[PDB]
Amino acid sequence: RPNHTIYINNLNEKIKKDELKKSLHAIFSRFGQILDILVSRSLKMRGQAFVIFKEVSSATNALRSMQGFPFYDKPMRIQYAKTDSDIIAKM
RNA sequence: GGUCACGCACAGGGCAAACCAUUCGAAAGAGUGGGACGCAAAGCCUCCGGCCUAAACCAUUGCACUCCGGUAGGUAGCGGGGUUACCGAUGG
Ligand SMILES: [Mg+2]
Ligand SMILES: [Mg+2]
Ligand SMILES: [Mg+2]
Repeated sequence: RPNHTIYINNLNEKIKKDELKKSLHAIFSRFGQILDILVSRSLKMRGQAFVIFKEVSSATNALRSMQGFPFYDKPMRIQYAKTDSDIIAKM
């Protein structure tokens, strides 16, 4: 169940990619070092974000701390990622 | 000479990237002036593919790590295709 990556759902789609990453970064750095923040404004990936943490305990901490946090008008819907990939476990 | 091509020239020359100033645009970018990296159509046209933008509207609650909604705008100096044209190697 737990993961290095957290899947943030239900984001304000009107925000630019530039600012969205920057804001999420300013929000989620409180919990540990972030490897990357993936954000895409494609039809399939709109209103979604992946924060990849250095540590899983950091991810668990951020999820449990900021569930339903009012963020650009809307509460974030955080849940662990299904699979991590990137540069986590070999791939 | 005309036509279809061709660019190893000749001659008249033409256009003008980056950058800068300025204007319009939400942006990509375009216009004008300066300026030349290049260009045998770097004249012109978004019909076909690519790539860039995303303010508005419509749709989407979507689990990605190749990249991708509609819509609209841009690139003709990203290809293709359409169309117009100067010179003419005893030129093919
Ligand atoms: Mg960080
Ligand atoms: Mg000029
Ligand atoms: Mg045009």
